[PDB]
Amino acid sequence: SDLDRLASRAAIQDLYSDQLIGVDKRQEGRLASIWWDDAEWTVEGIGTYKGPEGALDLVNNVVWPRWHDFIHYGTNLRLEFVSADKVNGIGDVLCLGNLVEGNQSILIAAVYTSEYERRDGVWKFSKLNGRMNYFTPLAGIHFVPP
Amino acid sequence: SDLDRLASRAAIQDLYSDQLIGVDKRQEGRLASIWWDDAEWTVEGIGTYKGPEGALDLVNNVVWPRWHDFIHYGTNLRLEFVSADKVNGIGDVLCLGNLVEGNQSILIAAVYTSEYERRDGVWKFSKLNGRMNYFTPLAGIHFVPP
Amino acid sequence: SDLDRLASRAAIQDLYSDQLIGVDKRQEGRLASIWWDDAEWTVEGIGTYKGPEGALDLVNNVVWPRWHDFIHYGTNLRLEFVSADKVNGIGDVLCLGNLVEGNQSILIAAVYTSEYERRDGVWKFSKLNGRMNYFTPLAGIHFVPP
Repeated sequence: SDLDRLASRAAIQDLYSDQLIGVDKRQEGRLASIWWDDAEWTVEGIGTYKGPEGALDLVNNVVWPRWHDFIHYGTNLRLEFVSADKVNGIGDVLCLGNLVEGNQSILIAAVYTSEYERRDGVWKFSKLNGRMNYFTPLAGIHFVPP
Repeated sequence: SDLDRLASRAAIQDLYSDQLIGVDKRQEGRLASIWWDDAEWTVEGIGTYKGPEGALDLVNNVVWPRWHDFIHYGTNLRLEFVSADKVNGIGDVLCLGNLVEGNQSILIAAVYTSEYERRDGVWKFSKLNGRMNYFTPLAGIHFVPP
Repeated sequence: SDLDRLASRAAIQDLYSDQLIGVDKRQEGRLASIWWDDAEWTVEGIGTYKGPEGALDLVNNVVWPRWHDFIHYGTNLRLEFVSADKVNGIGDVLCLGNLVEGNQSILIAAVYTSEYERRDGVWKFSKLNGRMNYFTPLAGIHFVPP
């Protein structure tokens, strides 16, 4: 039904934004809430982490210690139904951040490839794959507060 | 109902984009249309402005004279229903602009924290709070037309 | 009906993201799928191209040869119904890219002005107009992969 399809798309759009906001604002509750326990988050070059606790392990131990702070701007999220209970997503993400190593500011252009599964009526992430197309140090530029 | 919830989210997503477009394109009609008369727009460091006329006072007298032009890219707008007639929003905004003072180009990363109220069936802004996390002059870079 | 309006908005939001993704990922199938045969895509300074084959002519012969690669981030897409079967869109697009000429990296801020028509129940593009407000070479910065 059109209504179910639209409600599903809204739920999935919220899951995806919750991933970005949870990682950026370092909100462990929001970030943990969006994953099935067997969901897999793979970062090219780092490895595969599983479920809510795997997601928190990745950001607390690998990602967050590498950065003073960053912001991820998600755009162009496009969803396709593989089946009534499985959705593919693709999204384009622009990340700006302050790297600890070398005190460098960095611009990252990434593509996020995602999968969502509905189980007993509820949608959550089943897969996330992040690939960086640009990883660009910004000579002479440092992102600073007012 | 799911239908009402989805219609409300669409109306609120339009209000929020109308704020950004109205300020960027300097469209006073669009910008005035989105506020209850008792809505409060607070900018950290500038103060609180009230309603459609307060919004126009802020941009005509404080913001627009400071800039030759700018563009605000809104992403990650995430809505939560506090009640059936009150919604909280959070959004991440990337702003690029040409400041009059010093002829500087600036990159701003901001978080917009918003509230919307439904009154007699209609949604409008009741609150907007803007906070800048990055305010970054861009040495050697000036945003210019083709 | 609210349901039809929401379903139409979702279809049109997908058309618009498909334009950006198709041009960026150089996916000819996705890019061709979104146009009526009499749709017109005008780029200020280049000309007017018609339909799916015109769209592919423009990107294969004029745009793609000029760039090693680029990415378009679409935000603030705002839709208005001119009639039940005709929709106006406006959108703000941030483009980052690597130009062949001079090996320059470029930041583009553009406004996309679009029209969509429903024919026998189906939505597709009838018009796209792209205008660049910023076309900014980035001295000392080159977008590179990890």
